[PDB]
Amino acid sequence: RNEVQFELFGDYALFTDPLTKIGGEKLSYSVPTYQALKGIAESIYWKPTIVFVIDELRVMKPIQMESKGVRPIEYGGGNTLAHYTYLKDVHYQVKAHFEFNLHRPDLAFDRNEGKHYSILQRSLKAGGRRDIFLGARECQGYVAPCEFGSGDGFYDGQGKYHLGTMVHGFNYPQHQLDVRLWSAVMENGYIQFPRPEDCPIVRPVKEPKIFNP
Repeated sequence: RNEVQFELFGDYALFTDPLTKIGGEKLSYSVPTYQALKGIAESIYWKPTIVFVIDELRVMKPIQMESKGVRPIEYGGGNTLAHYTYLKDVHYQVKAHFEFNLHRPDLAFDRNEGKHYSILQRSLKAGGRRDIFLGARECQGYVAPCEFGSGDGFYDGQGKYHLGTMVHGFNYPQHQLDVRLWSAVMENGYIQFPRPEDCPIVRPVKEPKIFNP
């Protein structure tokens, strides 16, 4: 036992599509990124002994967007208002599990599935240890225990949706910051994530010429 199945609710979400960061604006991706869901699982319970891997996401409510005037928080700023486009009224089921963090040899004594699983499950029944945010501070939501695939969802039987290229997550320092991308596809509401090591595109974040005609 190293699995965690949970549901995730939010009145709003903002999983920023990085191509849209121009003017002080931001548009949400249509669905959460792998990394965003990994952050949320870590909000439930985390210790550097372990690492979360997200296996699957199920999108339970119709994708819908809403624009809002906002004042971005950042040093030196005073330029707004800006307009951000948020996801509205979201509910997800998430299937994930933990593995031992082999980059921490000094934590080998702590690699105990029964300890981490029981604390993770107890923390989940309580709605987690830290605040749950859906891509931004202004988008607080919550988590609950949930059997993955239980209940009826909006995209049941809606076939394959090609959600396009998406950020999967980042590889942190082995020596440079890398971004991982993949072609996100949802089938009957389910998105199955590749593991970080199996993402088809993975390159150092450090250029304008990709967008040349």
